[PDB]
Amino acid sequence: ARRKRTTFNKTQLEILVKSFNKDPYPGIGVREHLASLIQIPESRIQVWFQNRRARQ
Amino acid sequence: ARRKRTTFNKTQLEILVKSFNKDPYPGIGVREHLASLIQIPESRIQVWFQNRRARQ
DNA sequence: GCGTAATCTAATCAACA
DNA sequence: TGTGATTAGATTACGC
Repeated sequence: ARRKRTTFNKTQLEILVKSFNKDPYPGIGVREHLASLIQIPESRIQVWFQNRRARQ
Repeated sequence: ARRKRTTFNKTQLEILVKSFNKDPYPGIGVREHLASLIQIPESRIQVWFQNRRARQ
């Protein structure tokens, strides 16, 4: 009943890690910007940031 | 900065409440179906279902 | 002003590879 | 066999 597991390539992961090192708590504007930049739904990016902050 | 508060009209709330009374833990397919039906992003519908289960 | 949409942490599951 | 997705609790704080 779960969604298909989202896959991130090297460029998307690099951009996400750069934005995370800049700010671990991005606002809705920055999340929407990343969503339009790397072509990933914004909810997926919010989940990615939450998982990242959880692991560290 | 937070996202703008999503607004639901009477019809959207009615459809969501009927689907909730049918199944409080909808799969990704039903959430995407409701998203296409009432024209609301699927993440918003998942959040709505979680908040509903949270009240009840 | 209240109801409830939104966001976070802590925990757990499971899918693609 | 080894990280994205989901859930439950707390909270903050807009829209109507």
